[PDB]
Amino acid sequence: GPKMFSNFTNQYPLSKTLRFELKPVGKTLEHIEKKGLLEQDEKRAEDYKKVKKIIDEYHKDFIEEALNNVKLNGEGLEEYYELYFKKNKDDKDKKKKEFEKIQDNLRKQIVEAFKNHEKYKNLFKKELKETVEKFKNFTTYFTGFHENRKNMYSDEEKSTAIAYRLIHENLPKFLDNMKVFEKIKEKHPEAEQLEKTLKDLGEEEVLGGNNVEDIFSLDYFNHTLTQSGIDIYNTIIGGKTEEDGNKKIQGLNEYINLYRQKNNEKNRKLPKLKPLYKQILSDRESLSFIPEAFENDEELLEAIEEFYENLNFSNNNEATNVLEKLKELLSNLADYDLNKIYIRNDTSLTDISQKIFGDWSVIKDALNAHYDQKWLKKQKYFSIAELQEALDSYCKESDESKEQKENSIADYFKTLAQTKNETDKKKDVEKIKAFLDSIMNLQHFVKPLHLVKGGSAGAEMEKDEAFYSEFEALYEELSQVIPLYNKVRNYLTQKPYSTEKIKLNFENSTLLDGWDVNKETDNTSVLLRKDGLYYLGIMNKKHNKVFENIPESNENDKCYEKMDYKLLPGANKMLPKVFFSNKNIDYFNPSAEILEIYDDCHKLIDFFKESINKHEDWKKFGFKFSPTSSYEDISGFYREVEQQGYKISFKNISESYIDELVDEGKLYLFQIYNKDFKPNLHTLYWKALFDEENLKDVVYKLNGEAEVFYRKAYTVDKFQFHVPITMNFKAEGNSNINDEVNEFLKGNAPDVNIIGIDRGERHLLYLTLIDQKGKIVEQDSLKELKEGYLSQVVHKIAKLMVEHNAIVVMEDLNFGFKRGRFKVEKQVYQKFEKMLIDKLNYLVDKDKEPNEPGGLLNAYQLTNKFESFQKMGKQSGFLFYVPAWNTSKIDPTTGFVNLFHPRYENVEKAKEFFNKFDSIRYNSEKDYFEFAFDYNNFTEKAEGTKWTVCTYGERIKTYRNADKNNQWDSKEVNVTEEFKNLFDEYNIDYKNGNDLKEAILSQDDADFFKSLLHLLRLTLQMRNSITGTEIDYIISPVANENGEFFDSRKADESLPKDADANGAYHIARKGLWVLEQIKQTDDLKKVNLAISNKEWLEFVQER
Ligand SMILES: [Mg+2]
Ligand SMILES: [Mg+2]
Repeated sequence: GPKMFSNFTNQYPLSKTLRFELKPVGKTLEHIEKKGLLEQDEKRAEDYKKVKKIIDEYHKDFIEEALNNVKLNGEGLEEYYELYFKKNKDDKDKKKKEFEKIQDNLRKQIVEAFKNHEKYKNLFKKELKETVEKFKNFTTYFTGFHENRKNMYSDEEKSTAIAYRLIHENLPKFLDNMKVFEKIKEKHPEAEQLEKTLKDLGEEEVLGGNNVEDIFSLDYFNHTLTQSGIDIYNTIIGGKTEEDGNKKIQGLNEYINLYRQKNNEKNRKLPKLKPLYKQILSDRESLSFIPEAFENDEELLEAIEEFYENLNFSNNNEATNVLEKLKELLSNLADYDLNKIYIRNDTSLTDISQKIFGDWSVIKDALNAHYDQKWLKKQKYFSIAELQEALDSYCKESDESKEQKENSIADYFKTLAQTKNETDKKKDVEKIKAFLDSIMNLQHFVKPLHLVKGGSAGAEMEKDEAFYSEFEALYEELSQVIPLYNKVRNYLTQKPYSTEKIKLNFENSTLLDGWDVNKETDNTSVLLRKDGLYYLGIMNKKHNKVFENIPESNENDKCYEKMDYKLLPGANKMLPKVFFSNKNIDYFNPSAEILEIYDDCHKLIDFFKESINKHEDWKKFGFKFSPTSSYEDISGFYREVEQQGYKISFKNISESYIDELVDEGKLYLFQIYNKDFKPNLHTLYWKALFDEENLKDVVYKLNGEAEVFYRKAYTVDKFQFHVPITMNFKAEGNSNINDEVNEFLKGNAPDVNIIGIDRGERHLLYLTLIDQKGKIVEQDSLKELKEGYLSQVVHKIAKLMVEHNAIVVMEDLNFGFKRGRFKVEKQVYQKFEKMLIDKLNYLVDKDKEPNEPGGLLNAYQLTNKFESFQKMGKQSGFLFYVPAWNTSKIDPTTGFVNLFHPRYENVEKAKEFFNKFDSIRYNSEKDYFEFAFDYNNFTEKAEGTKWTVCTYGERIKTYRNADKNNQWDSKEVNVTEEFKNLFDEYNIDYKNGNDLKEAILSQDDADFFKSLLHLLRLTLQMRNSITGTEIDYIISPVANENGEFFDSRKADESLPKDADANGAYHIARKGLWVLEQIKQTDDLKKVNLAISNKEWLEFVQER
């Protein structure tokens, strides 16, 4: 259709992965249910699991034997306990680092007795009792498992290290138990429940060789190191089942839980005791007991109760209640200095913005408009004082002239700490989830004040002591939810089934099989079609030769159609392997000193061409080479050998034979079918793989590999099929079409339209297809919600392209700033951009003729591949990029923009600001005030931009942010009448038409200039919207050279009819500058396409 788009048909090969649903046919369901998947691999995996279990048992017994000999005196824990419970590490970092060094020394002492002990294990013998004497072998990756076990033996300060669990994680629990016991030692003065019932019962195996207090001695840590020590500790701390089986002796926790006879306030809030953790503890095997998924609800309840006790505690040894301590500390932020407390620059600044002001973008514009202008020198951490200074002057978009912010950040923190709900204090899943979500909310709220790692991109200047020293130690006690919550997300949400992957490989019909490359047979599968429904034909590895020497039996029987795949892969790597690198080279007789190594290239190509005719199967491809002695470097010729090698032929096979095969069980047959098997593109591509109009000149190629996905739980329900195909297989390597798109854009620009896409404030994305003369032609747009929308707007963009002969001008996120409340998140726009280029990479229309320039066999390729390049222009074919900007505030008729930036400040600045205006006159004939000025005195503009702002009126003003005292209410305000009222109130005359600058420059009242600046900022406010409704129009204060004022409500269809279409019409208008630059350039290989706010403002303003 279009003249330019016709030439962009075969630009570069593309790769896709088709997705289909398979339903088993006949006995296949029963066979896959009973026999399962490939049985040899299942048996190999079972034997591997058995030998791994044997190895794990041997490792566990060796570990226990080695740990049974370690002594405390040699380790040195006796002097380590005092340093551990001295708790002085918090006060000084030197003590903490000394403690860490001592811990490292102790862990080294622990691990140095592991490797060499007990013959260094005999796992090497097990690598070579029936399952270990002989097995499947198959050189499995047992080296990785051995390395993992060695790292588990190591001391790399990881969860796999034994010493990490025994000193870093068990020992704190031991010390906490000691500190509890030294206070509750008198819990059993009668000693009848202490020794008469426990010391003789729980130690029957050792014949009572120890006592209850023996475990409560610091010098007997070595006893609890072994698994038996942990077992006896758990039995003595939480009861034992006993040999009787029904007595169920109560543990220490139950013993202290009977303290309800002391109902006074000093008996409750009892901290639950901490049983010691045990490795290799599970129903079958735990492998050091990583608690990533737990075992049952019992351990989950134990962990939840443990954290609940650790958080609230009992207000002993100072206020240990983290919930109220953190609230008080945050409420104390105002007193602390704000010059050194830091705030994260991440998305948290949005959440702070939404609470203080109600506008999620107030803070983000304030930093990027007043603090700094370059790339802002983006740093990771801000400061409280800098944020307060920036928010103390942010142009006051629409609010009271003076805002009672005071210490806004500190007020926000202290109000959200305790005044947010006043309900911070609190087996069922509902209660646990509510508690975890409340802690999630608290942690997210307190996260901005936290310092991430150390020295993050500099900053990290000397912080205050009295606040940050407390906060860093306080946050870690509360940050423990983030991993623990994961366990809840990992245990309570688990699927009973598992997703398994099978790799398929369609059987090539060439003589390549077995001759040169037979590295991996995988699961060779065939492809069958009967009446238009294609099938998948997986065959068992035991019966690969079923489809060989099949004579079709007799005729007159119904026949399946079977594909005969013929592919020649990797011509450059495979062709010289057969000819003069292996396979009886002396038969072909190349001579010519084997062409040296691998006009010499042309001679080698001629030798290849003449030797191909010698081969029998390779001749059946019908090779049609280019004329001899016309090639580039030999590799290019290989392309032809690879390009003409692929061929698909369909033969007939007896249906009765196939049915007998599927009944026996040698053939897993799955019917390939989508739900509508609405013509999908994937169905269109699949039916074009075996199309007669496609196989004469291949455009779609079946790669050869495929994956089938199922939902094994011994029953299988869901089946999936992933087929990677190659589109535009016989396509020239003309990638990066930018060098050719610009040629046409220079050639025939006067017929090119432009499509502009903007992130609106009301609508997500807004389009505006403008002509070459600035006239709008058509304005549109209004995992399941966002993806469904982005898959519909992309279809409209890709339809307006070919239909209206237009180009697309998008926005570049990482090269600018958007000063507004754009409704599209960064992660949603960055995926719409990906889904737009992917749609324009291979754009095909079903209704078009297959050979038409936009049909199936000739598909538009309008953009290059999705590259991660971050440059100035980044022109992707016909899709241009411009720096992100808030273009909605520009006047389409004359390009006027509000660059005044007036705000209430000291009276001297207000007096000086209004002296720069040329006139403050009052046109009584048309009844509005005319501010005549020039932008040179206000900014660094071109000095030739003399405007005339007229107070036309009918503007919408937003009061404030909260409900009643503050209010989001928006009032339609008559600017002219308000100006007249203000001037009449303060004894100023304007009815005579005289200049009002002298009178304005005389009044010294602070309130008068406040109202004057508020009204002047109202007049220049163009984009004004009623909150919660669809009233959003662009009123223009400046003239139009004919005594007219732009008004989107009264505007015709040539100009934007909405305040959001003005943001998309001024992005499409940026594209016009791109077209003019392309037309007015002479390089076409190094051409600038960077939009700068200076040059484009001159461009629009000459309209
Ligand atoms: Mg925009
Ligand atoms: Mg906009």
